[PDB]
Amino acid sequence: GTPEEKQALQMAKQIKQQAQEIQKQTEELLKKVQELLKKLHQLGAPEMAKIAEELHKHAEALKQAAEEFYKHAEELHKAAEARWG
Amino acid sequence: GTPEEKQALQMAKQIKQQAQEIQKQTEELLKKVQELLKKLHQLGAPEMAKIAEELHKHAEALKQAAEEFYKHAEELHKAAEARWG
Ligand code: NI
Repeated sequence: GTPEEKQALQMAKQIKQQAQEIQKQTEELLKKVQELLKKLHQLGAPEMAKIAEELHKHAEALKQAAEEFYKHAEELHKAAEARWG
Repeated sequence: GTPEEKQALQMAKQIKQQAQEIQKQTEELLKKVQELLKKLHQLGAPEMAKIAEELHKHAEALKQAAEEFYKHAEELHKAAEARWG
């Protein structure tokens, strides 16, 4: 394999790793938002609860975007390995 | 702030902090995708370029969701401080 092909193979593997790491992080963050939401609902805090529920929708969007990225990162790694692995 | 209020405020701070950590990693990840693209365009591997460009789209989408999450998280933390901090 050429130095360059080998380089691109390794870049793809690194992107896949970082994608995995970010996805886990997004899962933990959603959990934290859920937790906070439960507490604010118990606190009779309607205006805080309202923004906490919009924040939970954003945490869902973030976890979803991370998962979508990871799917394509795996696909790119697969394709690189097929060619150059 | 009552103890439970102060707890919700700490939970918001921790959500803010993790949001900042995630945004930073999504910036890094997009840089990696950009650098791979440069390399794949160079190797004239158009199928690989096609995957990488799709991944480029997803990296921007992911970084955008992390930025939007962080904006909302900071706004919630700041309201929580207004009430309880
Ligand atoms: Ni896609």
